[PDB]
Order: sequence, then structure tokens, then C-alpha cells
Amino acid sequence: MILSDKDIIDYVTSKRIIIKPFNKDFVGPCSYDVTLGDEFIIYDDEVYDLSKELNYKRIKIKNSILVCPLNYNLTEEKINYFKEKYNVDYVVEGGVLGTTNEYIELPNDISAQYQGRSSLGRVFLTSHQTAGWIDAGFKGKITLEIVAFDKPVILYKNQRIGQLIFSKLLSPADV
Amino acid sequence: MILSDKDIIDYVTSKRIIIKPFNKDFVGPCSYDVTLGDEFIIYDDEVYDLSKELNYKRIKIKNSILVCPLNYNLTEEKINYFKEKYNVDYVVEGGVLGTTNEYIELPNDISAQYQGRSSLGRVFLTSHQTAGWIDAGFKGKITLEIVAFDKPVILYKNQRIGQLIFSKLLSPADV
Amino acid sequence: MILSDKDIIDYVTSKRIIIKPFNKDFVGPCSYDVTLGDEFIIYDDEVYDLSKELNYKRIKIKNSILVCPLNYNLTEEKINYFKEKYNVDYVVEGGVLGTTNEYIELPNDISAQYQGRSSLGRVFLTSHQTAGWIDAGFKGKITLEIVAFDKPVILYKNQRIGQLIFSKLLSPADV
Amino acid sequence: MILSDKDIIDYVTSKRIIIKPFNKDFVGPCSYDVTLGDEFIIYDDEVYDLSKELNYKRIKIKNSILVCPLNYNLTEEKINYFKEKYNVDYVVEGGVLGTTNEYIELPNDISAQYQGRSSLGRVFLTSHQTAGWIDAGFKGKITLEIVAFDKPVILYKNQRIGQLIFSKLLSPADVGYSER
Amino acid sequence: MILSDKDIIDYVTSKRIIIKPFNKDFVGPCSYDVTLGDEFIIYDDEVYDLSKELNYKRIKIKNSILVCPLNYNLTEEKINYFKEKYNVDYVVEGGVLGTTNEYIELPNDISAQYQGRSSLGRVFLTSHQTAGWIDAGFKGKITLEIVAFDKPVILYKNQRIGQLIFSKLLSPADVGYSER
Amino acid sequence: MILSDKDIIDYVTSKRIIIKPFNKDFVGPCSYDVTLGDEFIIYDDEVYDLSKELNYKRIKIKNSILVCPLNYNLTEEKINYFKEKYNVDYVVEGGVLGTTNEYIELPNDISAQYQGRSSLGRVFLTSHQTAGWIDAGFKGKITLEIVAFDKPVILYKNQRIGQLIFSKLLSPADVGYSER
Ligand SMILES: O=c1ccn([C@H]2C[C@H](O)[C@@H](COP(=O)(O)OP(=O)(O)OP(=O)(O)O)O2)c(=O)[nH]1
Ligand SMILES: O=c1ccn([C@H]2C[C@H](O)[C@@H](COP(=O)(O)OP(=O)(O)OP(=O)(O)O)O2)c(=O)[nH]1
Ligand SMILES: O=c1ccn([C@H]2C[C@H](O)[C@@H](COP(=O)(O)OP(=O)(O)OP(=O)(O)O)O2)c(=O)[nH]1
Repeated sequence: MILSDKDIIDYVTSKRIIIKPFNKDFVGPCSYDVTLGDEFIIYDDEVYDLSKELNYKRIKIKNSILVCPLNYNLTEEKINYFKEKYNVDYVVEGGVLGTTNEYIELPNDISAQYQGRSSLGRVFLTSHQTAGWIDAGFKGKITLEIVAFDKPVILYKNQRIGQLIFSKLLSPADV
Repeated sequence: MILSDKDIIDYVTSKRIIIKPFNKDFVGPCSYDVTLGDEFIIYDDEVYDLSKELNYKRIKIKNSILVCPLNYNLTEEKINYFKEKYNVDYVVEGGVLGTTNEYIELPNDISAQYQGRSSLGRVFLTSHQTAGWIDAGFKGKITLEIVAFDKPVILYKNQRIGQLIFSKLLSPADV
Repeated sequence: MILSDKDIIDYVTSKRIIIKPFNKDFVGPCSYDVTLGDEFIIYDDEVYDLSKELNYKRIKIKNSILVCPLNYNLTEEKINYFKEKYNVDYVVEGGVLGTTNEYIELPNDISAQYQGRSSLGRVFLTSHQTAGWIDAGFKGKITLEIVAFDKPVILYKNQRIGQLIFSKLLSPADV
Repeated sequence: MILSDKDIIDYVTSKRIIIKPFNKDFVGPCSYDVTLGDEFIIYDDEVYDLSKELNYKRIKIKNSILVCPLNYNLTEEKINYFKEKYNVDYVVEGGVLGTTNEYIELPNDISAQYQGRSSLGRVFLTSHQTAGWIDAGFKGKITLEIVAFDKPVILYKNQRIGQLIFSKLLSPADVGYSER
Repeated sequence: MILSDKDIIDYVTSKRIIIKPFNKDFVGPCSYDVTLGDEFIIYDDEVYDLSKELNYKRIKIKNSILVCPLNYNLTEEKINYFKEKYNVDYVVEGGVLGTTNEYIELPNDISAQYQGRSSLGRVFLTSHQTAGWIDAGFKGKITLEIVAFDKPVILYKNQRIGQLIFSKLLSPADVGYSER
Repeated sequence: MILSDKDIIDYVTSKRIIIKPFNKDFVGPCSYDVTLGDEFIIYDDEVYDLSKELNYKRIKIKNSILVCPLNYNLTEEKINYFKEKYNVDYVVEGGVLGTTNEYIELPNDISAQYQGRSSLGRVFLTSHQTAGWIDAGFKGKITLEIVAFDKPVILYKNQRIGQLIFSKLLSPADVGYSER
């Protein structure tokens, strides 16, 4: 059972579902729009070995970022070209980790799924690689996996980036 | 609660869920198979800036299309080579927008999720970049985001391309 | 209605949902962790034409495999370099098919969705290209579509690779 | 969850739930109205011992019946009085068995509950004395147990007597047997 | 599915379900307690014929009432005896209509069921003789049908008389009409 | 949604729902049958005032009991007649309290409803006069309120007396308290 706008509003009001910050204007028919944070993470190791601690660089943008498909072959000149042409603060190619501004807390009877925005999906920009289901009892902001699959895409700080679809559990969970 | 074949058939019959055109043979255990339209859209701008109107080219194929992974480096010769070898009408690399033939209308108590076909997923061809959830109250055809991630894939006009999974909402939505 | 840990445990116990092999420690708040098999499949044809029988190579690893993004341009030297540096048994670029060790059987009142692990999604490694919904009545192991979208990723035999989210159907299905 | 009018219509249309005869105008917001049959049964035993087949009489009214509360003491004189004053075909006191005209069939994923109508409950007339839940897989008409608890009540043949509330089961049920 | 205390609170808060007056402490694990109004109705007819508007009397108690089982035979002598011995404002026998103080409004996706409280059922006192399901979209107070089946029972004004069990509908229901 | 036989079995197996003693063959399509205990309670007061602890008598039958409708007027002569003619250990009239042999425990996500069995409702014998919904979190046996509305009915010790219908709650309920 997917929660409708009426249920989302009720759950947030009674604090069954925490969403900080919260804007009722982001409540859709059966989902809640979340926004893009200004902080990103770029890994700087040769390969991903989950058995080891990953090295990364923390990037914070002022207004926007240009996300290019992997192997876009970004040179010094190309980057400067893009910055001056599209007024982007940072230009990256390949994968980049972002985060929603919204911090959430889910009760033991609710599971949530994050999905990237439809308007961005139509331009081949995804903010999540997996289905996006989040365990009941979860607490924290939503980590985003941003990848462009066709051409560079401009993303803006605080812009709606996706939505959270809330689903009822058949029974309460033990976590 | 995901609708089973029995529920899909009931909802279509009473017009709670609209699906045009409709073929009962496309009704699966708990989903409905949709088909690929012959019309596609290819963007022709340098970058995607959602703050601006996007420029694109409308392509219509007769029978099939060959979708190549991005940066496949398609030259004049390669294209002609593929057309003559696989009898495809059009050859594209990177992202391409398509559409289901089926036009749908969802009631205020039903949310639907589109997912690309399993047989195509096994050959690394996706027709959707996001989770695919569609708001209750939605009306229209389903836009497809087609991308090949391993090797070129042939797609045929009117072939089953994915499925719609229908879910009940906990309460009716206000849209 | 998504099944919680309590429901998963009940359904497995009464054999409504089959999972072989089964480890109660893999039961999460509202999902079940599955593991990666040691057998993989690599297609060796020029293009994917679903109207024809696909040619492939069956690969079996001893401990681990390095999955590189497509067009990573793997040469003899690079491969040997990666094997000696990361102790991987096999190095592949682009798409590779894998499988969960777990064999499942779903009843007529349950639909399941497979999603790749969150820790792997954070390093841009996906084990499924589609939403991952599986029909009620389904029997068999879960086929995995593995693709790396940022940098090479090491995968280990028998490691948790994703999770199965179980959902109740509104009515029993006819298959 | 309880089936709304839209769900009842769908289930009848696809024959998931059988209702014979079916009247689309009997479908309410979240129930289906059923009507009173013209055949009633009156037991004829000193005490009721379920180990035995109870003795009874089968009567069939032409149009109406007057149900009096237990111990109303209906003498031939009183009976003729009521029949003439209210034009009722039959006069009874105490418990009387009736039936719905409607024959139903429930699937393995639906359970139904019968409830006597509120308008009759308002005059202390009941057509059931238990919750009235019906097992999924049930096939048949609904047996009614009619009792008046205050004053005699007039009931008419084919009148709406109660409603069926349909609820979904959490999972398909084993109806007790299977055929192949 | 039945709404738990958390669901009842949410629905009242957003006014999806109206309850007036509302007492947060009347919310139980999976129901809402309702209370007995001070106005009762007693019918005054030989028999009940629904084709007519039944004659009745409207009484209003100051604090309490003694409900005696039907055929208790209440003579002026007995009535004064009870009123003096138990200090009840009114003494009645048989069926009597009452009402809840609470006024409710149900949305198109909720159906409610009224049930008399267990503590009173334990002394064979009932405030309803049918299942008591209420249609989604209903607006109004709850009519009560009070009957004692063993010995006279004392009821007090404003006491908790029963509970409302709220259940979700499978789909939104057509409440019977619409306004634009 | 109502739990089907498969759900009842799962919940008992994992102890989410406690039922003692448990008989797997008492699991029906969408309910669980419960049985009649051998201990009954009969009140002994002129009127019932809930502000007080009512006086009662505790009887224990060896095998069976005859429940007669209220005002049946059971004299020593009549009582010995029934006991000898039907071999019943006890003869009572009016309301009598009984209990199920079964002890149950409900979790915070389940609500159960008790209903007297249809076969007994068919002879106008009821073991409950209210809807019978039980709060999630409830722990204990089921109290029964037995009343015959037509003729005396014979009940036997340990016989199936009714059923429990289990329904899922929309959300987990606060059972009223917590312990740490
Ligand atoms: O490939 C697609 C993309 C979108 N849609 C549908 C589903 C969704 O409900 C709607 C989204 O339309 P739009 O991009 O105008 O809205 P939005 O991105 O949800 O706006 P916002 O994030 O401000 O709520 O169109 C599809 O069916 N297929
Ligand atoms: O990675 C995968 C792909 C498929 N499946 C399962 C789920 C699905 O229910 C079934 C699909 O099998 P197949 O490709 O033969 O069917 P189809 O694409 O649904 O045929 P159609 O579109 O004509 O209905 O196999 C998995 O578990 N994992
Ligand atoms: O992009 C992401 C990734 C994860 N999560 C949340 C959802 C999920 O429930 C949790 C997963 O955290 P972690 O990677 O530590 O756990 P795991 O991969 O589920 O461990 P395991 O597979 O051993 O159960 O964090 C998000 O919200 N967004």
C-alpha cells in the first residue's frame, strides 16, 4: 500500500515520518519531492575495493555543477569552456555522490523508495543506480549516485532531484 | 498491494484503469506488458539545461532500430555496415527517447511502475533510467529512456518492451 | 504491503516462500540479502538480436572478479597489472551476467523485487539494470546484470550482492 | 480491507463473487443489500439437542408475516385479530428461520459478513444473532434467524432484510478441499 | 485493515474522520469509545409497521435510567420501588432507543463498526442488536438500541456505552451522491 | 484484512499469536474454532449496578448443561424433569457466563473478533451479544455470555462454541503500556 498525499501529510504531522526540512508544496499525489544538497563526494582511488577504506575528495558548490558521462575526456580547456558557457561552478565526468537536503526518519511500519526525478530521467541523468528501497527504521539523509548517460547535464543547488515513495509494511519490523 | 492478473482484468473492464490499446494476452501474473512505439526523439544540443527549451529531432522508423552504447564511435561506414548486416532502419549511439504504444489513465487509488523487460535487461538494454513510478491520476503514454550498456541491441517496432506493475494506494490521492 | 522480517521468517518457515540456501542472519527489517554466485556469463557476439540464439562464454571464478566500466580499454598488460595488484581471478569490461547462490520459489500471492546492494551502489556498481520485479509463481535463481559506471569494482564470491523485497499481491495470481 | 461499491461491481462482473439474482441498485457504498425469501421454518421440539435432527414445519407466506417476541402468547383469538387488523398471512412468536432470496459464492480470497438492516434494528427486529461472518469458499443462500425483541414486527416478502459486507483476506485460503 | 490508535489520531487531526466532541483519551488500541446521551425514545404502538411513522415518546434523564428486560411487568408500585432504592430517574422495560453524544463523519475510504462495550455485555446489556457496520460517507450521531436480556441494568448519562471500530476500504467508495 | 488459515498457522508457529491449547484442526478457512469450558457463572442480584462487584455463583458441570430462555420459570419439578429426560448436569434460565478453554495472546498488529458458531445460531443459542472485537495486545481466555432466545438448548463441555476472526491492523497499535 503506497501512501497518498493525505497519508504523507498525516504521518509528517504526527511525526511518524520525519522529514527535515519539510515543504508541503513538495507533497505529490503519492510521493514527496526531495532536493539536491550542495555537497558532493568524488572518489580518488584506482579501483573500488569494499574491503578497504575508500579515499575521496569533498566538493561543495555555490550554485551548479555540470555532470558529464564517463570517458567524456575532460581537458583543462574543455572545463574552462563549459564553466564560461554554462556558468557552472564545477565540472565532473563519471560518477559523483551527492545528498538530499532532507534528513528523514522512518518508523517500523514504513519502507521508502527513492527514485530520481522524471524530468532528469528524460535527459538521461540518474541520481540513483539501485531500486532505492530504504529500510523501516532508517535515519539520515539520502545518498545520491549521480551519473549522466547521454550528454553533460547541469544540476542546481537545492533543485528538486527526485521523490520518496512511501509504502506500508505488512507488519512492523524489528529495527 | 500489487494487483494480480485478476485485478488488472477487472480494473480495465470497469475502466478504472485505461489502457489503449489493450490485449488480454499481455496480462501477466501481476503486471501488464506494454509495447514499443515507432517514434523516437534524439536531442541535438551540446548539454542538458532543464532551465531552457530543449532542441531535438523526431525520428520515425519502419521496422527496427539499432541502439549502440555511448561513445561507440559510429562512422558512416559502420552505420552502413550495421544497416546491411542487421537490416535496421536507423542506428543511434547513446541515449534515445521512445514511447509505448499504449496510452494509459490511472485512477486516484492506483500508482503504477514501469520496468524494462527482463529479456532485454539480460542483454544490458534498459528502457528506463529511474525506478519508474507513475502518479495516481496520470494520463498519457509512457516515455521510454533507452540506453544500451554493453553492446549494440536491435529493437523492433511494436515488440513488448516492458511491463506496468500496478499498486494500490493506502488512500485516494488528491490529483 | 511489503513483508517485514517477521513475515519473511514466517513465509520461509511454512515454505510459502522458498529460499535455498537460507540464512536467518540475512533477514533485514523488510528484505532478504542474497549472495553472488561464482558463475558468470559473457556474450561474445557482435550485437544483441533477441530473435536469435545468443552465443556466450561461461566463466567460473575461484574467489573474485574485477568489473571495469565499458570501453575501459583493457589490454594484456592492464589485465596482468590488475590481477597482480588486486589478486582478482578474472578481469572484465562492460556487461557480465552473474547469479545469486539462492534459488527461490514464490507463491501466487507474493511478488518480489531484487535490488542491488546499497554499499555497491555507492561505488557505482549495479547488479540489475531493471526495476527487478519478479512474478508471483516464479521459480529459479536470480540472474544478475552487473555493470560498473565509474571505476573498476572488485566483487567477491559468495558476498552479499543485493536484497529481495517481498510484496503481497492484492489477490492471488493465476500462475 | 472492505470492498467498496466499485470492488463489488468488479468481482460480480468477472464472477469472482457470485450473487444470484443480482441487482446493481442493491450495491451500497461498501455492502450489498439482500432480500427476504417467502419460505420460513419453525421448530417443533421441547428442547434443542444438536445431536438430533430437529423437527420443524415449513410455511410459505403470500406477502407478509408478523413476528412477535417470545412468550407473546398467541392464541387463535389473538392470531385472527392480527391477521385481520394488519392483513398478515402468518403470525408467529419467538425464533423463526428465514432465508435470503440471494444465492452467493465466495472465492478463496474473500470473506463476507451478513448484518440485519439498521432500519429494522431500530424497531428491535433482528435477522441474525451472531456476528455472521461467512467462510471464504462458501456457496449457498444465507440462512436467517429472525427474532423480535420488543413488539411484533411486520416483515414483507422480498423486502430488503440485510446487507453483506465483503472483506479481503490477507492471503488466499484453503477452502477445505480441492478437485482435479 | 483496522485503524490503530495512531491512525485514528491522524485521521481526526486532519479531519478525514470527524468526531464531535473528541476526547483523545477515548482512543483505544484499535477503536474509539463513545458515550451515552441523555435522551431516549420509547415507541408506543401495538405492532411495528415500517410503512408508517411509529408513535413514540421522548424522555430526558437527569443522571440515570434502569433498563429492565422485556415482560418485566413494571407497575407503578415496582417503578417507585426501583426509583427510590436505586435512585434512578426513569425505569423502562423492553427496547429503548438512545443516542451517542458523539457526532461523526466518515470519509469515502473508511467504514466504521459500532459495538456495545464488553463490560456491559458481561451483564447482558446491549446497545445494538445488529453487526452495526456504518457506511463510508456517513454523517451523524450513532443511534442506539438498548435491551437488557437478564436482569435490569442501570445506565448513566455520559458513560462510555460502546466503541467505534474503523476499517479501511479496499478502494474509495461512491457515497451515493456528489456536489459541485 | 482477515488472516486466512495459512496466516493463522504462521502466526501461531512463530508465537506472534498465542493460542493455548492449540488444535491445528480447529483452523478454518479464515478463523479459529474455540471450545466451551466447563465452568459457568450465574449472577445473583436484583439489578445490575456496575459501580459494585456483582454477586454470583460458580458452577462446574460434568458433561452438559441445559440453557433455557429467560422467564422460562424453572421449578424444582421442571428441573428434575429435564435432568432426567435429557441427562443434563445443570439446568439454568436466562443469561449465564461461560468461558473458552482457549487462552490467547494478541500482538500489537492484530485484532480478533469472537463470534458464536452458526450451527448454534440456527437454534437461537448465542454465546455473545455484542460484536465481540478484542483489542490488539489482549491476553486471556474469552468470556462468553450465553443466552437462548427460543427454546432450551443443550450445550456440552468442550464442544466447539464459536470462532475467532483475526484481522490485521493498519499500523502497530500502542497496547496501553510498555515495559523495560
Ligand atoms: O519516462 C517517463 C517519465 C515520466 N513519466 C510520467 C510519470 C510521472 O508521474 C510524470 C512526471 O512528469 P514531469 O517530469 O512533468 O514531473 P515531475 O518531474 O514529477 O515534477 P516535480 O519533480 O517538480 O514534482 O510523467 C512516465 O510515465 N515515463
Ligand atoms: O535478471 C533477471 C531477469 C529476469 N528474472 C525473472 C523475473 C521475471 O518474472 C522472469 C522473466 O523471464 P523472461 O525474460 O523469460 O520473461 P518476459 O521478458 O516477462 O516475457 P514477456 O515480456 O513476453 O512477458 O525471470 C530475474 O529474476 N532476474
Ligand atoms: O544511496 C543510498 C544508499 C543507501 N541508503 C540507505 C538505505 C539502506 O537501508 C541503508 C543501507 O546502508 P548500508 O550500505 O550500510 O547497508 P547494507 O548494504 O544493506 O548491508 P547488507 O547488504 O550486509 O544488509 O542506507 C540510502 O538512503 N541511499
